[PDB]
Amino acid sequence: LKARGGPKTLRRTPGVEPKDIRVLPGPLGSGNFGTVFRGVFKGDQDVVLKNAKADVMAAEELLECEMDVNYHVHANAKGTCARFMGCIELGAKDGGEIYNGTLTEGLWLMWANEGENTVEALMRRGTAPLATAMACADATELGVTKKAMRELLGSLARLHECGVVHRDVKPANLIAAEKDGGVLKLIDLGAAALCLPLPETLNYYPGDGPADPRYAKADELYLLPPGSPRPTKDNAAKLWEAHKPDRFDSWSAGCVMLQLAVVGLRTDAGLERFLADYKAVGYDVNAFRGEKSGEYGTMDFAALDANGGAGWDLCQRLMEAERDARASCEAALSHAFFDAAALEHH
Amino acid sequence: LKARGGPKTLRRTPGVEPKDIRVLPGPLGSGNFGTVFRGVFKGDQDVVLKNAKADVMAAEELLECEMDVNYHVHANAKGTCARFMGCIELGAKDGGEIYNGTLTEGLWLMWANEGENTVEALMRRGTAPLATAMACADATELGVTKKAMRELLGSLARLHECGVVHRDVKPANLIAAEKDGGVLKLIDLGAAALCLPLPETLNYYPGDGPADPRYAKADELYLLPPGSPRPTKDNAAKLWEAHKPDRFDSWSAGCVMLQLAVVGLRTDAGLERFLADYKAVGYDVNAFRGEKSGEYGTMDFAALDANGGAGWDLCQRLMEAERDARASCEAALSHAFFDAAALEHHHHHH
Ligand SMILES: Nc1ncnc2c1ncn2[C@@H]1O[C@H](COP(=O)(O)OP(=O)(O)NP(=O)(O)O)[C@@H](O)[C@H]1O
Ligand SMILES: Nc1ncnc2c1ncn2[C@@H]1O[C@H](COP(=O)(O)OP(=O)(O)NP(=O)(O)O)[C@@H](O)[C@H]1O
Ligand SMILES: [Mg+2]
Ligand SMILES: [Mg+2]
Ligand SMILES: [Mg+2]
Repeated sequence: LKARGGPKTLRRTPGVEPKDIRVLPGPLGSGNFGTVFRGVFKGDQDVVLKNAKADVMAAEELLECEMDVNYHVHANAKGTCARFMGCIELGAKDGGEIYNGTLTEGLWLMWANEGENTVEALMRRGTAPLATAMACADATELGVTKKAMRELLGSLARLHECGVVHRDVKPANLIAAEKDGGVLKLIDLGAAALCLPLPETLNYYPGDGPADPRYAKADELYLLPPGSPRPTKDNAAKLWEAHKPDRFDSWSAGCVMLQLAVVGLRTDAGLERFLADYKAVGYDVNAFRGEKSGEYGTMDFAALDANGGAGWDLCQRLMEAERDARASCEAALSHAFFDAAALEHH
Repeated sequence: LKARGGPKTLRRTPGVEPKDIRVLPGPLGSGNFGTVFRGVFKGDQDVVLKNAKADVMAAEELLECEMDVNYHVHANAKGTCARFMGCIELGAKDGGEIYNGTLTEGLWLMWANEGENTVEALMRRGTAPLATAMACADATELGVTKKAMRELLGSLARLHECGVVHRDVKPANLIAAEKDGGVLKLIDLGAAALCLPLPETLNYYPGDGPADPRYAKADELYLLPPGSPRPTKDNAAKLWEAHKPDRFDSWSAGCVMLQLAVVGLRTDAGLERFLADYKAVGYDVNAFRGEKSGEYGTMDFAALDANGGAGWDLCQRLMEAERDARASCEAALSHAFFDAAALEHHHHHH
């Protein structure tokens, strides 16, 4: 007597069939657990596709969580991130080959291709191509920083409002979306947490988690401190207020601001140098300006100095050593840095 | 008063200067914590170059450990792995651009390019191309399995002998080295542990470390089990005997053998299907043959069946459910699977 076989259950999005998708060879990148490819959907829609790495422990489960968070964001924070177009799951015999333009076995996620750039790529080419991609009329460090940060903080505020902490905020995960007026959109919710029970928290736990060492505060690589109780539907709100996991994104946003504002900080080594000095002076911006900035003769901090040092003050708020002192992204959005020019004389 | 500052310090290998290295754009591969590129050294030496991923926590520390282990292996187990040519560290102003063909800021490792094809790539094209690249005269599944497993198990035995567990054994990390008669060499010591105090253990810790879930036993994703005194210079030798972390490599080598031996098992899907059934029948090879083999009518187990089922038995030894029952790579080497047949080659022998 043999065990019977049975159907395979596959996840699918209404309107999206495997036949509809052509994948383009050559990954745009590989992250911790997955690989991203360019694709064409229904003949003329430019999309991007992500699958799980076969060689990485738990990769499918990590992608499943990214999928869940993407659905949450699609429902609650439209426009903050790349437009989510759903999923497609394929079986063994029904899978093809990447180098032949067909989706291979396993779960795939799909988004609109929001643009061929990232802010990291653009800023490293220069403030000018960055401002052009952003449709930013004030093509200066100050101009791009004001526009970019208003957009990033606005989006982070909306994410946090619906319980999502992105946890991988950085220029490489921002695209200037030319089809939507150049507005910045976040990508990559692969490390994101849902910190409210809707119906349950996702990817949210005590202790250290995935982080980009350049953009996460070195002694604060957690959303919940290692001693914290595990989150439950009953304690989530208390934990949100107590441990302020959203302040993880605040620090990262401060790092983004530093790089947009100061050309010399756009390289990894540049920002790394600044942060080491910043830590050395006790996470005190005024201390850095007084004791350290003289050492940065090759750089220009004009965007941060402008208007009573408003840029520096906003960085200080986003980058306080203590979470309890660090500004929320929502609060930061109301900072003087973002004030409209008075008496413009049009 | 003003702080004086001072010079930068960069790590370098005698005889290897960044001006002599041209990097070719286009990552050969993206691993967990690093990126590999082809390069040309001194205008005519084909090399491979690896740096850390900027976006991965402690990728820096992992590349340093990979460096340390490569030095250990170069000193103690020459020929087992891709030839290690040392490191090159570049600073900020002297750092270049991959698109301009120059090494970027940070630490780089360099190895000889041992060949353009991995065993994974070859075996998937066919036993024929694989046998050719291996200089394997017996161009059958049995032939290539015998030659390849002899080489692999030999190298693993040597690595274990100097305290190194590779921890990422699979066809993708084997290259048939054209410039050394086609012999297999391991690549990628990025997950490797040095498990003895020589003078200090490296990348050796209790609990689940990194692992390719295809080539690691699903419930044995560790070298040392969460339950065991952290590795120290004093207990190292004891843990080795108690927890047998090298048996991690034994299981992986059994997986390689299965794939070399059975064409149908060369796809992820194929090997996955087998290991699931194998697991289902209690990690019992004979049970598999008895209860399941009939369901594999599309596959041909001849290489494992040959000579009283020697191949199947070696697979059983390498792939015992319990580490205490699982063969070491050294023990696996003397198995009957590797015996010359009676009067083998008699027709041309002098
Ligand atoms: N919606 C999108 N539109 C355009 N490009 C995208 C989109 N999503 C991702 N990309 C690009 O694909 C690559 C990786 O995307 P991401 O979602 O960050 O996954 P990843 O695993 O982190 N890959 P990588 O950035 O190379 O480490 C980057 O080049 C992104 O710019
Ligand atoms: N010494 C070598 N000679 C030739 N090819 C090599 C060598 N080392 C690595 N490669 C190739 O580079 C790619 C990755 O190398 P590896 O050392 O495994 O680092 P990795 O970060 O794990 N990249 P990958 O294994 O592809 O995910 C593989 O395609 C190998 O074929
Ligand atoms: Mg990313
Ligand atoms: Mg770096
Ligand atoms: Mg590898």
